[PDB]
Amino acid sequence: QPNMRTRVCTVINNNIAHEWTLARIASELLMSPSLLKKKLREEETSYSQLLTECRMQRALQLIVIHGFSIKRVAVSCGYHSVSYFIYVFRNYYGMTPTEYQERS
Repeated sequence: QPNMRTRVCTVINNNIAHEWTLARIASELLMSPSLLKKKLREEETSYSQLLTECRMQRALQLIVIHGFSIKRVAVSCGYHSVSYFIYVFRNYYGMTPTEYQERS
């Protein structure tokens, strides 16, 4: 009995870089987009929040590998824009990907 946010994170983590939208996650779950939006909202989240969170979680795993540039990490997490990826990582972790890469 996994709740709805868990099932969505499971879909997303199967292919993190994928262009996930509400409809595409919903089709995987055999649900209407409207129902999926509804169930996620009852748990105070959206597909896009869950997407981001999944992507930040994956970013931690890749940033530590030798010579994987910040640029490479972003692309592997599905970001087309390194500035934007940096912005969302800094919001999520309190520091830039570069800072994080230098502590580890």
